[PDB]
Amino acid sequence: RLNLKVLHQNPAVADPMGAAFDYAAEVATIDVDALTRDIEEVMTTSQPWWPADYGHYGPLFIRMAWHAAGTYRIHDGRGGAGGGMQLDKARRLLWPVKKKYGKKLSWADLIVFAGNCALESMGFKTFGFGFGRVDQWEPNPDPMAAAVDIRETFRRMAMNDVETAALIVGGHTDNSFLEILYGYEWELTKLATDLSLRVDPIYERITRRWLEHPEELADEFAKAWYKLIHRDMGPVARYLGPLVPKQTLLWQDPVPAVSHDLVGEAEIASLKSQIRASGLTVSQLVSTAWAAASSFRGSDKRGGANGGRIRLQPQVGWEVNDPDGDLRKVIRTLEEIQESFNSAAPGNIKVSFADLVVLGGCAAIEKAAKAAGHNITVPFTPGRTDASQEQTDVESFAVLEPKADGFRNYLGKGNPLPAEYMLLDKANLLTLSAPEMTVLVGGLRVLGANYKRLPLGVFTEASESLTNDFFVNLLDMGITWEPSPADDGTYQGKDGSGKVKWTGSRVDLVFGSNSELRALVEVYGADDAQPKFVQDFVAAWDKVMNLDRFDVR
Amino acid sequence: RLNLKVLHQNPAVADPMGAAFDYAAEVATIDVDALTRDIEEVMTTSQPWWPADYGHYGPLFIRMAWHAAGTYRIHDGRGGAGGLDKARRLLWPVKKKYGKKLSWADLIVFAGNCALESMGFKTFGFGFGRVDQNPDPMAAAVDIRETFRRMAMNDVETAALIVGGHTFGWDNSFLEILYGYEWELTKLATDLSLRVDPIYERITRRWLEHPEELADEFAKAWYKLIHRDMGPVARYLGPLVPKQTLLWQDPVPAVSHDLVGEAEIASLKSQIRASGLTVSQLVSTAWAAASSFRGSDKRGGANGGRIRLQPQVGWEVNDPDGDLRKVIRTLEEIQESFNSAAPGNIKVSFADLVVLGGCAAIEKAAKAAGHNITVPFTPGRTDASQEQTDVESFAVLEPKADGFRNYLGKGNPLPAEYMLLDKANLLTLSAPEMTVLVGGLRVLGANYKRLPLGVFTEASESLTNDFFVNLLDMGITWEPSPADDGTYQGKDGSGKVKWTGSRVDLVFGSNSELRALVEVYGADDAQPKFVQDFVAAWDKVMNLDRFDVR
Repeated sequence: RLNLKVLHQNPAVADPMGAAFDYAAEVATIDVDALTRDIEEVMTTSQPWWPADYGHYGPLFIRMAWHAAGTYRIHDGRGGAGGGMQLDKARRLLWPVKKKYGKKLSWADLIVFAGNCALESMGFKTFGFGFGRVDQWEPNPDPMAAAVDIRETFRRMAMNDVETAALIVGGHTDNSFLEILYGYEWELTKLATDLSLRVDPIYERITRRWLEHPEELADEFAKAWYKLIHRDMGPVARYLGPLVPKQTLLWQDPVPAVSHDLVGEAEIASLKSQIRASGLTVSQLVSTAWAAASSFRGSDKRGGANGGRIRLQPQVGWEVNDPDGDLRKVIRTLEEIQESFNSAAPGNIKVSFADLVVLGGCAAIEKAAKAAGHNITVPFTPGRTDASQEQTDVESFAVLEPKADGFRNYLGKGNPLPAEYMLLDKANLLTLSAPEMTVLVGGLRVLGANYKRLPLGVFTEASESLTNDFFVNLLDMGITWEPSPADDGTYQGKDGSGKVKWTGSRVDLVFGSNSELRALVEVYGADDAQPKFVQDFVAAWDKVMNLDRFDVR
Repeated sequence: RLNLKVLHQNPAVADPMGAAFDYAAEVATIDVDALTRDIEEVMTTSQPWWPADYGHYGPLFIRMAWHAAGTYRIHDGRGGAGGLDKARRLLWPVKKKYGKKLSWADLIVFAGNCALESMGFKTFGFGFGRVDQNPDPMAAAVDIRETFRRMAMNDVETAALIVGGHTFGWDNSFLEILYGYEWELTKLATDLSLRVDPIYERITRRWLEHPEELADEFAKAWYKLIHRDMGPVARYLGPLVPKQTLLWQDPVPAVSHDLVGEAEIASLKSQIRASGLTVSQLVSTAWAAASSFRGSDKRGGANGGRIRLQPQVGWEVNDPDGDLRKVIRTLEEIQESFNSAAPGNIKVSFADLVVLGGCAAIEKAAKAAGHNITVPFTPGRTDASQEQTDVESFAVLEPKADGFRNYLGKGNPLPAEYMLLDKANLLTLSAPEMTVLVGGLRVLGANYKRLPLGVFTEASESLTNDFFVNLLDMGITWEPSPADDGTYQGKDGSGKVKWTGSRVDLVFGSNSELRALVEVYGADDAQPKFVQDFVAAWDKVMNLDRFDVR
């Protein structure tokens, strides 16, 4: 069955720090001016065990950082240098450095910085560095064939055309063997892979030019290495330490900084009133807010709602974010509201489109809950900005596309896992525990967010009202579930009379037929457990909205 | 290698109830005078989806509360009721009205008990509080007695359980027909075991003559079966719990005196530390008393103070030969000196003095290290006499292998580190607490027979992280491989043996998942962190069996 132990991976009980280890006020107090000297003193020595290769250990740590940062696979984001644990007899050699710092320098930061310092101290000038990789708590030779193989194995790493050549040349070496590769004939016997640069015509547009402009090789290799070790770290607000560069690069998905005073509380109330007074259905605002804030990968920290890219080309064309029913009308209405509030702004208070998307989501939930008999307030922390189309990298936002969304009953053709391990994977990416997954599924089914507004999972008698009616009616035993005669995957449920009453997908009934999920649904769908469900859903929704805010603080 | 995910089982993140919800304050506020009516209304019906019985679902919920309570393995404690999916769809109309105030284990077991009580019977009592996550004349007799001794049942409760279970599914129709006409199978025949085995028959004939005694014996046997792994009598919630206590609960006398606090604690700590007792004696005694606890059936703990009693003093791990008699005599003398000469109606019990000696020894050791701390101590324990503890029942709590005391006895089903992992799982200790407790106990001096296996400290009797600093040191090479077999040794670059280790010590310096939790306490600036976390872990271990304070 489902492995629901993946949702609570790396809990706070196995963390030897507990609750007072914000890894941003410690490493910001690091002494980089002296840590580099300690690294140099450790690396430029021999040891009885593991004897030195001509002294310097620079090659060792450079190849180690490379083989630890080359695991990042774009198709799901996991890998990189900041995750897992990728020889580990080095942790018995870098220990004389970690001993002097301890909790102010995680193992990932120390290993990657050892590699970077080795590069810096072997006749080079690297780009920059940024600490903040938290430590996981489990720490035939054919030219064309080789060329296509390296192109594919770096395309999975998101290295395109010039970073591939720069990385290969630098790793094998700012020219020291480029002049070797053009000096004479080359033969073979029982390495010629580097000849792929000399053979492949796409490489020749840059590689042969690099013989005349060696400084270009150095610059592009510095940029390629900086990309290589920082690809699995996130947007540039987790980049801690006094080493980060002063410029931002287009592969980071940059967002403009705030140039306007953030909205207070009276302005929040006025905007919340102005949104739900424009004639927007709750199923529109909630769907748009979830769409903007459920394209987030908690492994590569890339995506999220910040930047407000749901109106941009990469994220509006997706079939999940159906741009035919309502994702142009909603965006036009919110843009008009933003312009109206910006023009007659009370002072220097301005609202950015990402703020309005998340605010529309929160106001829609508040209105639905107020219509459900309760009186709740959804927390909203402003500060998001809007990223222009020139800063979105249309070709990069093509893997964040959800091939299958579990909270919206979207199931695209061609899926690896049938219909509910993809929901588990999505809930793992958003870093959602099992109770939060269950409460979010229930709230989104009841509110109305299903793709194409299908009635697959809407168990509520009267929609647009945040109640636990997806949980009460799921456990009801007056209805029996059998696969539909039209075998599309639906599980139409019939009552005791013999007429069809509800209709479900594999997600709803895997909540209703598992063991742990059944226990959670029984907790959330009892009698006199509506207020608990409302509070838990508001907390889960706020966490989802603010997922990509703390690391872009 | 090791599976460190077993230590953090059932975290607080997967609990939908939050960290502010306690079962005791909720379930005591339900009225069992109406839950019984709801259960009876649900269990007397015919749901179309589930083919009902004649007219009553009872005979299916006794057999459901039995097979969910006859899986209690005494050898480790796991199983029982506190640890079909078609009944979960039938008892829902009852759990719906209650929800948070009635866990599934309590509801299913209480449905079984109510069905038994409503089938012409008068049961003993109930306590809520179970949270949720072939010719064989003698062969059958020996098989049933073995499979019921695996659940710790006597020779009278076995017959009572068999007769009752075969009756409810007094009437005594299972005994009158047992001897009616040449009753013998010539193809049930397992029931002949009572009719052939002399030990069973001796009481079975009396029951056939004294039917009224069978009702009492079966009531007590059923009460034992239901509440076998629920814990001491202080965990029984609800208004149904009986007013008497039984010898299988490991009862302790109630407090009949005031409780020492905040000045008598200081006086007793000074008197303990001024009696000429080594830190390696007080810490070892306190750990021995408070590390015989099974966090699966909640049986054991320091409460009751049985370290001086026969079941727990004879164990080889406690080592009664060298130092467990001098310590106990000294603490008993201190108790007798502080009881009679006490200022008023204030008194101290021997279990309190054992735990207080442990805390005072740790305080003295830490003060010798260079810090100045106070180990919190919550009194309340009492002393259980010898007549209130069973020699035969406690023979299974004996640790055949202790990892924190570096004790490894013959007959090891698993290597020396999986036993440590299982022991730390029983005490409900997370991985950081396991590592810190191992380091602190090695440094303080608690090893069985005072062996220098794992003592990496240059000068003992000082609570420091020197077990962590010297373990990660790479100036020492371990002559045998750290993961093959035997006891290792540490040799420096000069070829001279410096440290001596064991398979339990050299896992916190060779396991990539556990060597990460020794680089947090083994650092340069992480001495006070280690001291504070060791005090927290020691307090958690001491207060494991304090169910009357929570």
